[PDB]
Amino acid sequence: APTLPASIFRAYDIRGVVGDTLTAETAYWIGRAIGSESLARGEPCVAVGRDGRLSGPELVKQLIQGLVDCGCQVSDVGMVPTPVLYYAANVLEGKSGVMLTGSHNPPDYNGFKIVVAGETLANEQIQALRERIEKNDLASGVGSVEQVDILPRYFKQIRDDIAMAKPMKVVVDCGNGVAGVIAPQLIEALGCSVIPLYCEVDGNFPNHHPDPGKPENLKDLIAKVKAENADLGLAFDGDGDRVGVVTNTGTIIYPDRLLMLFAKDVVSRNPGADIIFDVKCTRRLIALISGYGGRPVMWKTGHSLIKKKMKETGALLAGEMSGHVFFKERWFGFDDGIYSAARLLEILSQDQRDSEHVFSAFPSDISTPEINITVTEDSKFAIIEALQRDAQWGEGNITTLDGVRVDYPKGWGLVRASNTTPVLVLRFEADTEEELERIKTVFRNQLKAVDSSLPVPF
Ligand SMILES: O=P(O)(O)O[C@H]1O[C@H](CO)[C@@H](O)[C@H](O)[C@@H]1O
Ligand SMILES: [Zn+2]
Repeated sequence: APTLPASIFRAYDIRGVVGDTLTAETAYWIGRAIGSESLARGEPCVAVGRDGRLSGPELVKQLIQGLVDCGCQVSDVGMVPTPVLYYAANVLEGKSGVMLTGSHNPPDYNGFKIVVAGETLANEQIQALRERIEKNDLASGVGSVEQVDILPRYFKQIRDDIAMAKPMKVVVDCGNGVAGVIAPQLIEALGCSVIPLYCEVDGNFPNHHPDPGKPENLKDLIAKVKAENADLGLAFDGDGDRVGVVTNTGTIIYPDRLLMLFAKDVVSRNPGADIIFDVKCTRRLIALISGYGGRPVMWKTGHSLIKKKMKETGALLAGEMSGHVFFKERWFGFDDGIYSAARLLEILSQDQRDSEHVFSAFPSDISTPEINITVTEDSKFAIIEALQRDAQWGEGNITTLDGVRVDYPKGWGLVRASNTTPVLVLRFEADTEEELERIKTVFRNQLKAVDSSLPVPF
């Protein structure tokens, strides 16, 4: 086995650049490592999916071959959204699955999201794959591949459980990612008229990058919603595990406010249910869930970490500020932008009001857009560690489960290390602009007390 770069082995999954840190050979040995780990967990059966990236066909054949070369029975589901691969790993024989995807990143990026024997791998489990390859601790066998056309089953499973009470006209922006293979068609099937934007699968991403977390990537969606007098706008990220939302008047509903609507819905049928959200989400979500009799559970950012927390708590719903939304109620517990869009349309269609009014009813605070500070990969965790050791935050509820978050009577602030880029991520929100600035000042001073040279671009 060859020497693969350590940098592609990340906290949540494997992420690289094709031609640079990710080659065909690397996909092969990663397949070998995953196959070996699946077998060590008693699971010979592994589903494999890929997104609509240009490098998909080349790297996916190597991933599959690495798996068969362990003795694994592979189910090749072809080109699908990430959640359809997770679906396959819940409904086929095996509980293992690998998705070849570069998520929302530029064209040349790819990567692997990995489920082994029901468990989404993270942290030291991803490192353990890297280590198997270095040690040649790898299975050898004569496996097999069967092709499985799973998209029609996924389509029908969703369609048969969603009950829209009336028609809606929805603009759907796929960003030329892989969601175009099912989302527009499925949403129409639910009982909608659909106005497509960038729904042709095209790995060059010639229009805007499929990344609905950035307002600029929703500009075209907002304009089309308004131009066509549509009831809602929906945008999917490149691999379909994230969704973004805009109302009939063009207001962006950030995923933490989306989760309020979903949490009300899930808890209404499931008294006392755990509902998970990441440290990037509005504090208003804590009170809202508690008020409905749910148990709010704040947890680490990162899809794989949220998925693990789901298993540990029995949560019926989870969501991240990035728009990864995980339904366990009526579903399987994995993140799925398409399924989440279907659940949103079901709820909105049962309300006489328009989507703008449905969402504006919930309490709102003044929020910042994400703040990112570039540091280094080898210093970002130590900055956080120093804050956790040394910092003083004044009176507040301090949470260090991921970075440092402090919840004050009238607002909150967060600083944490990104696990996908060499950056500190900050968020602030408050009742008033005055409190927003008081909190920002606390955080600015605590960063400067650790390292007075740190940028404080806020
Ligand atoms: O902040 P981080 O560590 O860079 O992680 C970001 O990307 C993850 C993968 O989509 C998401 O799961 C996270 O929610 C977040 O958007
Ligand atoms: Zn994604």
